[PDB]
Amino acid sequence: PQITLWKRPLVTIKIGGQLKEALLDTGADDTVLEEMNLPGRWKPKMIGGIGGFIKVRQYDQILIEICGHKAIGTVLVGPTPVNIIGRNLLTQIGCTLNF
Amino acid sequence: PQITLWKRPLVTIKIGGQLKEALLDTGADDTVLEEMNLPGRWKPKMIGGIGGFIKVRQYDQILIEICGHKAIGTVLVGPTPVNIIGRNLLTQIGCTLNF
Ligand SMILES: CCOP(=O)(COc1ccc(C[C@H](NC(=O)O[C@H]2CO[C@H]3OCC[C@H]32)[C@H](O)CN(C[C@@H](C)CC)S(=O)(=O)c2ccc(CO)cc2)cc1)OCC
Repeated sequence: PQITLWKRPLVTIKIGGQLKEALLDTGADDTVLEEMNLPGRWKPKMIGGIGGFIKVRQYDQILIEICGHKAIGTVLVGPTPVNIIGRNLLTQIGCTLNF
Repeated sequence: PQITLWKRPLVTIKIGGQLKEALLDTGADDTVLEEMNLPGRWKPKMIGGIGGFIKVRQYDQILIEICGHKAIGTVLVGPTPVNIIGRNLLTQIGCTLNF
């Protein structure tokens, strides 16, 4: 598909058996999801953006389905205001910017 | 062009007659550039990100050239960690997401 940018590029994702709405974000290196208690090991991390840093839990090799396209990678979980799909997963679904 | 996301989508921009590097950021509503001197009126504004809010200077109807494509729109200037081109200007240059 093609997604115009008049509105936020929000799409449905499937993760850890749950459906959620997330932002396709070319400005995020990594994927940051709202608080959810996913099973398995995790490592503490701090990620910074506008306004400073927040503490997140880094889970590795997490599967996520993004509009029917599967991707497997690192997911950071924490008090993010929005579910953010970053480049680590956008690359796997073949997403590009075009103008 | 078509820009893949294996690397950060950084491009050269031209603003106020100066060249800079900026990130094409589909997760940003607005365009926020690091501290710099622009001519003309500006108004104080606040914008929020992953880590909280920052104070910026809002410059309206600013000419900016992004990877060779012209835009005239709002530019916020302030303590952003990196220059980000948001949707307000990405739409003007005809940028879309595709997978
Ligand atoms: C708390 C109240 O904030 P809030 O609810 C908004 O919440 C939001 C918070 C974040 C975003 C996404 C970010 N966009 C953003 O900063 O945009 C600003 C300017 O345009 C406005 O539009 C939306 C916000 C304003 C950006 O795409 C991605 N970032 C990196 C860039 C900064 C490059 C360093 S990152 O997320 O920091 C980040 C860092 C590290 C990792 C791990 O690799 C992953 C993600 C969108 C909405 O309301 C406020 C309007």
